[PDB]
Amino acid sequence: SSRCLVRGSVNIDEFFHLPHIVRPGETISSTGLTKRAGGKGANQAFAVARAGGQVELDGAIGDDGIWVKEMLESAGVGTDKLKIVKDEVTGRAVIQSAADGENSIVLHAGANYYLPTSLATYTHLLVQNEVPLSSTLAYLTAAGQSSPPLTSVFNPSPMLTPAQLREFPWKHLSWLIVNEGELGDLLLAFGSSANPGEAKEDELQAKASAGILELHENDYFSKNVGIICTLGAKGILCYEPGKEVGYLPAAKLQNPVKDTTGAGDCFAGYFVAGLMSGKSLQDALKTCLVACGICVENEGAMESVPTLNAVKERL
Amino acid sequence: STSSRCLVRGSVNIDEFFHLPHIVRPGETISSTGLTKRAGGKGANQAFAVARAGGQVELDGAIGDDGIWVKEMLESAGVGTDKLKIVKDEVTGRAVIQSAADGENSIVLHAGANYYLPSPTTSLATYTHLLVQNEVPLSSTLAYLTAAGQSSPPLTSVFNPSPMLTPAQLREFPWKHLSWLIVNEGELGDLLLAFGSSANPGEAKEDELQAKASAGILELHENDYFSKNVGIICTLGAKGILCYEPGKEVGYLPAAKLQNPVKDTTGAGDCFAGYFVAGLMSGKSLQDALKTCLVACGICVENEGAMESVPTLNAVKERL
Ligand SMILES: Nc1ncnc2c1ncn2[C@@H]1O[C@H](COP(=O)(O)OP(=O)(O)O)[C@@H](O)[C@H]1O
Ligand SMILES: Nc1ncnc2c1ncn2[C@@H]1O[C@H](COP(=O)(O)OP(=O)(O)O)[C@@H](O)[C@H]1O
Ligand code: NA
Ligand code: NA
Repeated sequence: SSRCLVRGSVNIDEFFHLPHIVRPGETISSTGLTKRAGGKGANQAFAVARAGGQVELDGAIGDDGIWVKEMLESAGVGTDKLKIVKDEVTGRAVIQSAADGENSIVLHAGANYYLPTSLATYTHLLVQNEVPLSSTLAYLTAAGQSSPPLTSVFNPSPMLTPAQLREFPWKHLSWLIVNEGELGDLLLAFGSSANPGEAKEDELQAKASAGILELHENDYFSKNVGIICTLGAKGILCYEPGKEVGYLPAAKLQNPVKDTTGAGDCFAGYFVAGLMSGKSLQDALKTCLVACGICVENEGAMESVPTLNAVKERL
Repeated sequence: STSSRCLVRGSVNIDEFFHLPHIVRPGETISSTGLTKRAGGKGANQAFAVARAGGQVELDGAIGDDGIWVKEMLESAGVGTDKLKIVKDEVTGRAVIQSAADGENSIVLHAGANYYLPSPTTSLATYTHLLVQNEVPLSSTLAYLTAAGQSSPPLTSVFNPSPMLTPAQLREFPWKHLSWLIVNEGELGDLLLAFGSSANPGEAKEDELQAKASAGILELHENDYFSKNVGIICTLGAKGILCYEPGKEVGYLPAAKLQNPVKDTTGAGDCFAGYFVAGLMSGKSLQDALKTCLVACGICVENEGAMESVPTLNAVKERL
């Protein structure tokens, strides 16, 4: 029976409501404060658990993050490997929400970057780039050098440097999940002329399909890595290694788009869970799209992620 | 001549210093290089410095239970905390401060318990001096000034308008009830601008700053929106201070020469305000109060942190 390990981040997002973005030398009083749990690790782990899979999160928070740990636990995330680091704070995004509409963000890595694991009980590894890359590399290498090798899924967010991308051990990767702009960052770092980030909507699907094939056949990459490219409201592109590139449209929404926050983390978590359930690849993707549809119809990051029953009720 | 006792009506903050390359610009995302969390708040900082300077002081305000370690830090320094309430289901006020490598800082305040006002709505019976800022609700600051000014005899009340009040609030402010206004050059400009002046002492060049601030003080003194009984202190950072006693000349004193490199200038203004009130409380002459303030502030900027860099009176005496 399948079990996923997420090696990734936990963030508290702090929205300070302000008349205007604070200027240098200025003291200004916020008129309200909203907190939202986040982080690519925590979001995607939450989605895996909401989709019904057994998942554990490997990372660190501060004492100020226990309420997020409890939120993950309540959703079924294993948090036994979620360490509390004294004298560090949970990763933080300090967001200034101005009445001008203009926003400004300050990111603080915090306990996500704390650097002081047997993978034998795990079948899947989920990683991103919001913890130290050495940690992600070490976990990815360990998944690939296991007997048998673990199914590993990588979401390069935030994007790695061109130097980091070219020296990345892609041979150890079962799945790469990106959006069209992140696909363009990889192709650009690998000498490609095309960047499907600046594509027009009419060209997007075809140019991103071509970018997937080109990345597959690029010397810096590996030919054994499956590639999923998410396209927001246009859907997803999927390349199974050695098959043909498939397009699936986004699920038809039953409600207005409220908020697209967490849509890609919702996809990643539901995808790993679909792999763990032994479903066909296409059926795992279909469940992702329906889950992501519910996700963009609801407010919040984690809070918007539907339960499998909710996904099945729509299906 | 009675024993001096100071009531500080003001804020307690948990300060979060995010170390950044520059102050974040609208639309930009930027990563901090480090975070320092420390006790702060204008009320707590200034009350702390009064206690360090040897004065009898009590802080009147509110924290949340997440702030009890700040309350204990104040008690250890000799700040009286019986009137620092702990409000259930409330968090201590916060300052989110961008500390740029450039040098400039930017502060976002979250009021938290600092804006707790019991319903319904205090005696000033044993107090001679009242110190107030603007990090609690203005009605509370005003009610305390009214009470200080309506005592017999009236309390010596000192005001540091931080953060700056709105133009309307400044024009209806009871300046007649104030003994001392403590400001920096930028704040001096805010009052002047709110009172119909064209003078902009903050926007002056470094070569002319002392002269432009000196005139701005004399202009503020003579303004019909202000009051002629209020003494004015304008701090000028590394350039020193300006002092104005009503009807006298504006006096300039330079900053103390440092005996160690600059480590951190945060809290120097609050260190000054607290030492100034304590100097008044001791019955020292005004020049000796200011001279002690300057030496205290020289020590302050040689050390890290806001409260923790404030020297004890004995430490200041070793330099004098
Ligand atoms: N506007 C939208 N309408 C419908 N579905 C959406 C919308 N935005 C996102 N989704 C769904 O969520 C998935 C992931 O969204 P996407 O924007 O590509 O993620 P990312 O945050 O990585 O950019 C999409 O492939 C789609 O199924
Ligand atoms: N860079 C500095 N070098 C030396 N003394 C300083 C420096 N900055 C501040 N001080 C001392 O601290 C006092 C108050 O600092 P200032 O910057 O004017 O306060 P505020 O934070 O209220 O603007 C100054 O008058 C001076 O005596
Ligand atoms: Na998108
Ligand atoms: Na200054």
